[PDB]
Amino acid sequence: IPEMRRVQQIHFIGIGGAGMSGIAEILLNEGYQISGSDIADGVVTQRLAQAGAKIYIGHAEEHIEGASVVVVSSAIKDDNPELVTSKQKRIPVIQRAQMLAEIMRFRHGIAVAGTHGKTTTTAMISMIYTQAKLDPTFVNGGLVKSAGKNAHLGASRYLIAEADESDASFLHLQPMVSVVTNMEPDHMDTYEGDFEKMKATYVKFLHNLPFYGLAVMCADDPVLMELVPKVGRQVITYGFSEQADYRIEDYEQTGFQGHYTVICPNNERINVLLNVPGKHNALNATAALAVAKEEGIANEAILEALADFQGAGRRFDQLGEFIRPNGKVRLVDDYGHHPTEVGVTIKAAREGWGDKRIVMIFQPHRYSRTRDLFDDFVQVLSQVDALIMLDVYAAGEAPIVGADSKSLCRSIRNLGKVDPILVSDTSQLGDVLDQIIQDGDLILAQGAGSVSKISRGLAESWK
Ligand SMILES: C=C(O[C@H]1[C@H](O)[C@@H](CO)O[C@H](OP(=O)(O)OP(=O)(O)OC[C@H]2O[C@@H](n3ccc(=O)[nH]c3=O)[C@H](O)[C@@H]2O)[C@@H]1NC(C)=O)C(=O)O
Ligand SMILES: [Mg+2]
Ligand SMILES: [Mg+2]
Repeated sequence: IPEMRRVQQIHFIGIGGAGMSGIAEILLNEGYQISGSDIADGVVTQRLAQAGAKIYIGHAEEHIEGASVVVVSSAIKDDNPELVTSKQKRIPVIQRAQMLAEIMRFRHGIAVAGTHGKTTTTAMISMIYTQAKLDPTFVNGGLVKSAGKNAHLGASRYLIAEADESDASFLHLQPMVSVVTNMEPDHMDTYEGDFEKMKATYVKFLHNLPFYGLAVMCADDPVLMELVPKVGRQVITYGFSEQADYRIEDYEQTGFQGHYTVICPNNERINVLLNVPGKHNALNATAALAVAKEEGIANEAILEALADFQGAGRRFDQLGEFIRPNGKVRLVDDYGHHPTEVGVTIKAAREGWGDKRIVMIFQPHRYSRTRDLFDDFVQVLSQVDALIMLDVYAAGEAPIVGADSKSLCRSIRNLGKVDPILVSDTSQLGDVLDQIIQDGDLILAQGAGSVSKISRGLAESWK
């Protein structure tokens, strides 16, 4: 891995970002001087600063002093003072994915793309390669829990990276192996409502593979299977489908572990214990197993990693067990924010929780999304046994009338399967929970916004 010519200091605008911070950590550990700004100081920025990155909170033209190159998050606005000034001083300004691509350039890149499951799959592959003693570099879009970080620099040529389709930015990447987990409507503003344009973009992405490259694609996704003829690279499939190259059979969930068999292309049978719940994770783990098997990694390494898998951050993220005045409860944090993904989480919980109650704390992310998927939210949220609603996490959006938490609560109440409690002052969340808790409750803190931080504050106080 060569040093980049004349690159002394790399400045990140929005350095606390999930993807931004991983790249900064890689480059810091490679020996580059790292600076960055963010509007918020948290665990991520504190870790980077402690490691030796120069972090500023707030944006100012002075923050870019000394930068050889500026890396910008998609979250950053065009009026940002650091961004405007960087261009004025003729300092290269590049997107996050272009810098990830440079990390990938001289590495054996395994890019994990798809709508859902990318963070878990990337973590799984990372852990398999680690267990195989291959000492991979990885850059994930969320925590690899066993690592306690989103990214890690290994001494090998291997790179496992989550590949973001959301701005077509994964087109910068030049991988050796590309996983596509699935394809569903998301980030449609970048694709202008056109599902076909997204389809074309994924095909374009797979065309970045070398002629000898490998695409590992989910056999259970009809859209992905229709795209196989257009790939023009070797395609290996995985899933429950009888036509899958790596076929999952005999799946059972016991508690929060999965048990199943994978039948490989040469009919080799592999009995898997997977340390995370749900058929959806069996799929993610079979993408990971397929990648590893195709790379030549021994079953021992694959099985050990999957059996010990500690999960990805906020993906059915077990926060612990707590004795409360009204019962012993289990708290779990999950990122799921689309109705189908919230449904998957509820299913995984149900299949591990027997006859005990599932209590959900749900925070809708965006008024726009709440508006657009309102009825679907009403239906999926109505599946839980007790429901606490938090106010919509606006993420910069102006309120939309009829698309707030009060409106969701009304509609759910009126459906009559569950009677939701709206909690606006989240300092009261623990008290509301304490009032309604029963022994053996599973409490699912659900959503993409501040709900995770709120749930961890709750956990901490309950310790
Ligand atoms: C788009 C997704 O989310 C992720 C994706 O998972 C990962 C990995 O691929 O790369 C991107 O993270 P990222 O590291 O660029 O940024 P995010 O994790 O969204 O956070 C943005 C960061 O910018 C900061 N920020 C935002 C606005 C601002 O004016 N100033 C500022 O400093 C925020 O405080 C935050 O710390 C994607 N986010 C965006 C906005 O592009 C997705 O997965 O669908
Ligand atoms: Mg996404
Ligand atoms: Mg019910």
